[PDB]
This record gives sequence, C-alpha cells and structure tokens, in this order.
Amino acid sequence: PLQKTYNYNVLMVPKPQGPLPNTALLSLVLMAGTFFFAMMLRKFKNSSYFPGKLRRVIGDFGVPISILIMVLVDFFIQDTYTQKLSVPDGF
Amino acid sequence: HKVYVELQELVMDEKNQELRWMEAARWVQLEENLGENGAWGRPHLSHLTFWSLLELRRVFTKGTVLLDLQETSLAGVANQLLDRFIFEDQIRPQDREELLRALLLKHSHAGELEALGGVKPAVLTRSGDPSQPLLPQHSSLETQLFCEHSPSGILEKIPPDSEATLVLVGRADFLEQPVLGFVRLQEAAELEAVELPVPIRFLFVLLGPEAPHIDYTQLGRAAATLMSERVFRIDAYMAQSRGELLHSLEGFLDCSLVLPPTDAPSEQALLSLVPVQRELLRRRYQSSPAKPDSSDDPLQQTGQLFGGLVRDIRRRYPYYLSDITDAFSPQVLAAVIFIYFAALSPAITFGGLLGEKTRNQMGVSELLISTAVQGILFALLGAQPLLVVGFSGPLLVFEEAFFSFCETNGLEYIVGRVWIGFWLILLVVLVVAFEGSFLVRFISRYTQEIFSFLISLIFIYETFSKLIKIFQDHPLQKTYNYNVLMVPKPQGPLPNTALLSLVLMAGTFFFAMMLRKFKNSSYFPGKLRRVIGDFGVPISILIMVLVDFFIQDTYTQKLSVPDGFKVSNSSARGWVIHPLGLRSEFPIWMMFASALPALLVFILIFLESQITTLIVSKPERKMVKGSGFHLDLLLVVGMGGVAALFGMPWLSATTVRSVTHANALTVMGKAQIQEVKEQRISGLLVAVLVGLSILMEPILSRIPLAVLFGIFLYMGVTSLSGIQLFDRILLLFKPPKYHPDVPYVKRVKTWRMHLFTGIQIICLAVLWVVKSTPASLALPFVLILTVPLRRVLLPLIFRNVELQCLDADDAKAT
Amino acid sequence: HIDYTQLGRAAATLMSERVFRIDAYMAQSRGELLHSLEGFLDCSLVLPPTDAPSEQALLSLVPVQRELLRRRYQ
Repeated sequence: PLQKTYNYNVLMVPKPQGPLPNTALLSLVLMAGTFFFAMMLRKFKNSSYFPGKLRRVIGDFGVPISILIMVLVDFFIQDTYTQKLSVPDGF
Repeated sequence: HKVYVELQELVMDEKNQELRWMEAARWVQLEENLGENGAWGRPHLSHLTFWSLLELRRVFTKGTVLLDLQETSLAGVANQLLDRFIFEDQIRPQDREELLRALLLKHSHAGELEALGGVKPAVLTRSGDPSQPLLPQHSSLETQLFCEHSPSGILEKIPPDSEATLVLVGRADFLEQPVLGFVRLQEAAELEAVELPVPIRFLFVLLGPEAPHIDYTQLGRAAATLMSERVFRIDAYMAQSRGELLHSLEGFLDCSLVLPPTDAPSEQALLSLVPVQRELLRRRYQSSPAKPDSSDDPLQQTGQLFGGLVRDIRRRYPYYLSDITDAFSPQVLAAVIFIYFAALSPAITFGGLLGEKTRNQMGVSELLISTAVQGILFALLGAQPLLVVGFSGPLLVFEEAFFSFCETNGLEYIVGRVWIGFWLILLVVLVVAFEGSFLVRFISRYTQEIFSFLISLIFIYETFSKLIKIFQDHPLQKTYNYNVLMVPKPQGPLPNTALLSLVLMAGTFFFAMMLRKFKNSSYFPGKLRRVIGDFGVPISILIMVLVDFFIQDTYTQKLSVPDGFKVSNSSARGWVIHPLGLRSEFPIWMMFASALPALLVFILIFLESQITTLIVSKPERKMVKGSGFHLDLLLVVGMGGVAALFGMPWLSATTVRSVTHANALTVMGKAQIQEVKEQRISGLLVAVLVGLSILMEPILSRIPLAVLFGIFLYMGVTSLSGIQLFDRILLLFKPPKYHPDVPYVKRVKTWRMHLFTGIQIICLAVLWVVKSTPASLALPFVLILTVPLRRVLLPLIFRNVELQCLDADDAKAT
Repeated sequence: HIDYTQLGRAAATLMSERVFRIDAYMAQSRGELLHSLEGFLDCSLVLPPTDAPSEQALLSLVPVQRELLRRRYQ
C-alpha cells in the first residue's frame, strides 16, 4: 500500500515482507508503458510512414521490441524492487 | 407582389380508416413543410425533381384552362370544371359521381391532427374506398433533412392586401391519364378550405392514375414552384388564352439551370456558378417589365494622421452588443474554466521565479494584479478580444539582464523602469500616429510557421525539463529518511512523489485524448455528446483532483498563493515609486540613455503582438468580425508603460494561450471549422478570476501541481496541428508514394519539398542554438532577418511558381 | 429547342460518370442502357430561377447533394 513511513530492516530473500516504497507505482508505470508501446506499434504497422518492407518488418516485431525495451528499462534501475519470473531448478 | 401558395393531398388517418384533405406545405418566397409531429420546418429554397418537371410540362401541354369564371365557392367551380373535363373528353361521364365526392371533403389544418393521430398516403379506388398503393414508394428528400411562432411570422411577412393560390393533388386508379385544371376567378373570393383569412384567386387541380416515374407530392411541389415566380404570376394576371401560358412555360424552362450528379462534390468549384445564374436571372428579367431587387484591410497606409486607430475603432466597436450576447453558450464557460488555469499557472511560475531571482523586488502578487488589470482593460476596450495577454520568457530574460546591469553599475532598478515605460509610451504613440504597422505585411507565412513551431517546441522542452528536475529532486533509492520536516519544503528525497507525479500526468493527458476523441465519435445523443466533449478538460481536472484527494498519506506539491494584496519586499519598496528618486536621487545621463532598453522592449512587444495577431487571424479560421492592429498595440503598450510607472511589470500578448483560447471557442462541423465564437466576456471573466485567485486559498491548496502538467502537454500537442512546416516534416518520412493531394506536392517534385523543409529546419536549428547561446537577446532580430532571405536570396535558388505554390500566404487559394 | 453543342455537352457529362461507364462496359442490349440512364437521371437536382442571394442558395444544397449521392451508390 501507499503509506507515510516504511520499515527498511526487512529481509526479502523469500518474499517482500511489509510494504515497499516504489514497487506499486513502478509496476503501474511499466504496465501502462508496455501497453501504450504495443498499441502505438500496432497502429504504426498499418500506417504509411516508412518504406513498405522496413515498415512491415518493424510492425511485425512490435510485441518483442516493446517487451525487450521495457525489460531493459527495468534492468537499468538498480535499487528499486520489481517482482520477477522464477522457474524450478531442474526436471 | 408576393403571394401565398398552398397544397393539399388526399390522405388517411391513423385513428380510423377514411379519406380526407391535408395540407402538406406552404410558400411565401420559400418552402415550409411539416412532418408527422405537426411542426413546420424552417423555410428554405424549394428543389424540384426531374420527373416532376417532365410531367408538369407534359400535362400542361394538354391542360384545360378556364379564365375569369364567375363563381362564389368551391362546389360551383368543381361542378363547372368537371363539366369542362366532360366537355373536352378528358374523363368518362361515369366517373363524375366519385370525382365529385373526391373533391368535396373537409380541408382541415394541422391543429386537429394530434387528436387525429397522423396521416399516411392512400389511393382512391373506383368503389370509393381508400387503398394502399401497389407500386413501391420512396422517402421524400426534404422531410428528413429539413424537418430532422411560425404562423405569426407567416402572417407578418404576408402583406394584409394579398390573394392566395391552391393546388389539390390526388391519385385515382380508375383514370386513363393524369389531368390538370387551372382556373382563375373573376374576383377575389374567400373559401372555407383555407383557414387563413386571405382570399384566393387562382386554383389548380392535378389528378391522375398511378404510373412509374410520377410522384404526386413532387408534382404539387413543382406546381407551387411554378406559381411562386414573379413574371409567370404577372403573365397569369394578364393571361387571356392557353398559348400565352405555353409561352410563359417555355420562357420559364428556357431560363432554367439543371445540374447533374457528380463524383465528389465541393463548394470551391461551385462558387464559380454564381454569375451564370445571375445571367439567367438577367435573361429572365430580359423578358420582364419588372426588375429584381438586388442586381477593407486591417493594415493599410492612409493619407491622414492617426488613420489606423480610427479605422480599427469604426470597424470593431459597432460589434459590442454582439460581443456581449454571443457569450451565452456553455462552450464559453468551458473555455473560461480552461484558460483560467492556462493563464494562472505561468503567472505563478514567473512570479515565484522573478521573486527568488531579483531579491523579491517583484513577486507573485504584483504579477497577478497586472495580469488581471491588463486582461480586463484589453478585453473591455480592445479590437481583438481573442488574444490572451500574459508574461513571457524574453521579458523575464530582459528583467534578468537589467537587474544584473543595475547590480553591477550600482544604480537603482525599479526607478529606471519608470523612465523605460515613459519612453515606451512615447514610442508607441509616435508609431501609432504614423500608422507604422503596415510593415506587418512583409512578414510572410515563413516567419509565422517558424515562430509558432519554435514556441511550441520551447514549451514542450521546458515542460519536460521541469519534470526531469522534479525527478532529479526526489530520486529512486532503496532507503529514505523519515524524520524530515516538510513544513516549508520536503527536505531530502521522497519515496513516491516522482512516480505518482508521472502516473498522474500520463493519466490526465491520456484522459484528455479519450475525451477529445469521444467528442468526435457517434456514441451518445448529439446534444449530450457535444456537451460532454466540450467540457473534457475541466471534467478530467475534477476527476484527477478527487483522485488526489482520496489518497491520504502520499505527499504531492500543492498550489500556494500569497496571503494578501501586499508588496513582495516591503523593506525597500512602496505602492508608488517616485520618479526623481526612491532613496537616492536619479542621475541625468541615465535619464537620457534609458531610451536604449525601451527600444528593445518595444521591438519585443511589437514583434510578439503582431506575429500573434497574424497567426491567430489567418483567413482559414472563419473569423467574421474584423481585427485591429493599431488599437491593440496602442492599448497594450500604453497600459504596460503606465503599469511600469507604478513599479508593476509590462506584459505582452501570449501565443499558446491565445491560440488555445481561439481553438476552445470554435464550433466545428463534421473536420470542418463551422464557426468561431468571438466575444469579450471570456477575457473579462478569465482576468477577474486570475485577479481573485488570491481569495481562494482553501480550494486551491488541495490541487496538486502535477495536474497542470497534463494540461500543458495537451496544450503543446494541440497547438502543433495547424503548422505547415510540421506537415512537411511529417512528409519528410513518408515515401513519395504516400504524399497528400495538396497543390505544393503535385506541382513541384518531392526532392524539392525536402530541400525546402531542410532549409527551414536549418533555420530552426540556428535559431535554437542562438537561443541556447548566452547572446539570447539577439533572438528576435535574427528572426526578422528571415524576411529578407525570402525576398532576395530564395528567388536565386527556386522558381517563381515553386515559390508561390510552396510558400503560399493563403491555404485555400494558391 | 436543339443546340448540338449543348447536346454534346450533355452526352459528355453522361460519359464522365463512373457507374454509367461500368454499365457501358457490361452493356449487352439497349434495355439495360435505358434503365441505367433512367437511374442516372433519377438522382439529379434542378434549381429554378430564384431571387435569393446566390451564394446562400448554392450553399443550402450541399447536404441535399450529399444525401442524393449517398442514395445513388445503393
């Protein structure tokens, strides 16, 4: 939640205990940014702005480009926490 | 001279199966028709149809004509006309007993019909019973467009001494061919078929069986439009036989104009059809004894002293009652609410910045009072009341430079500004006296586009720089301190301020786009849809203010205004500044040299105001009332000088605020600029609101500063539409296969438009770099130097037709 | 009541239409051609001589023309 003060001697190895300062808003901004980028690339695919070959090539890769750009944006931020993907170790 | 024509048909009622006479339209110089409601549409020109004209001629060539018959009532004329139709063998004698009933029924008007319930077309049979037509029917053209009080206006337009004409149309399946009767009475007579007290002289009867390409409603409409013409009516006043009517028919048809359906209709190519229609009128009035009734620059050099001021006053000031009255729409209220914040925010920003910059010599309250007064006076006595006056950037730069210079040399600051204002007043009086505003003629579209585009770019850049500063002040870290005192200001970084601000801005901007697009959609009833679409920005502002009000624990910067109408620094300043000396006496040589900064301030103000008036008042944006140059310049500069006397700052016309105001007071057609509401109430209300803003502390203290960022982004996106250099930059990316159909694309090759756009972009880049250079005060001069570049150097590279098609001063005409 | 220049102008204005020339490509007998000419003449508007202001009279027709051209393409 959005509170006035947080505790900062919290152990986060298994999972975030207690509220965190900037997680909820970074999550909301990242989701909205990914959606907005997806919609603009979907609309650019059908536009008439570049040569047809390069335009269609860029428009067909809209979702992977937005995902890679967005994830890199999250990778550049160091101190802020964001929930990640986790898979089992082995078969 | 002007007559009334009525048309009645034989229809059936929804109450009970029957037959009766109902009128369908009325004609006094125009056509008026009613729908199922019983309400009459607004009068309009009557448009005929092809089969109507063909069959009117065909039946009129073989029509019985009875002239000056001695009767008193409809029954007798009916008997005589049916005897005439028997006489010329137009109908069989075994038909008369039904026909007599057909033309003897109650002729009732619209007021009973609501009790009746409504009517629909029905057909006579041989038996005597109504029946539905067998051949299919199509919807009439005039009732959906025109229909989807009035009789008092009808009787006022009708002169008290007049006579009327009637046409009675009906369909009967037991006939062979359509028949027509045309009777003119001996003397005027009042008849009980017309409830209006006017008498009748002429009368038509159009009967017939059902046939393809025949619509009896259109046939009656054709008969009425035949009756409405002046010369044909005059001929009927003097007609003595049938061949005379034939010659008048031929004369009417000869001066008729037929237009076919086309592929893509337009108004611009259609406006060239005015003179030939006039010539048809002339050719019609070629034959007649009677005759038809109907057969400025804002900047200009005049040979009189003070000519421009009188010209602008006489052109604009007669429009004061209309300027007062046109403000009663709700769009005016929405525009007021919008421009209030749009003008309040930069006022507060510049006031705080100047107060912290000049050691509180000038602050927020003085700026608020100045904007309020110079808005009120300019809206009350101005020639163009669509301009929005306010503080700018170059004025702040000049204040900075002057404060630095007076700090260095050791003289006072607020006293010299009084002499600067005096010199400003003298200079503006001298220029307005010699009407020196015609030089605005030399500023072409080039400079307007460059200036407006640059202004919008600087706006967006400053907004984004402010945001990046806000993010820099409260970074994203892993831990913060929480024994920080935030009473004067948040000390140290804060957890959730920067990201909540970014989310809120994006939400407001995003909401603005959805409401702007919903205004143009087709999702709700038109009235409520347009009402909701016109108030999009205030609705979004209220929504976001409530959203911030619900969140309790997170901190967001709020709006704060001074406590009262007090001076910024009451230690060294007063309400009135003595020109001779405030604390120490004023030198003589600076008194005499103070003209130099006054000249630069005058150049800035004049250039800004004239370029703003050029951009706002282009011919494409449907501005009906005239706009004045000398009057606005005189008012603005003189009031700025007198305010500089009081120690208060001078102001100038603002570009983005004025264009946003003009765009807010625009009612657009389905897009097409339908019209633009010009009035003086909006500016007065915004100025009064910005002035009284200091008394609304409890309400304003809960509005976060980040809400206005969404409005700033919306303003920056909206102001970028009309730019033509922006369109050519968009065309810099598309391949030459997708360029639009404007003339400057078709007449010249593509790689020439690209060269033009590149030259203009180079000009933009040099202007911006010079703006970044510490020699920023030389930005306006360089700008006007683009005018000689277009006048001398460009004709050395391009050709004259290329220069006319690309750099066109008007958009529609090239 | 015959001008050969105007008769040719009427023929040319006939020939300048899209759907009629499509019907001319698909024509195989005189009856369809007459029916298509009937359909073309069914969707025109004639303006009588009126003493109204000419620009206002000409601009009042525009949405009528829009509806007529929407009706023809059906």
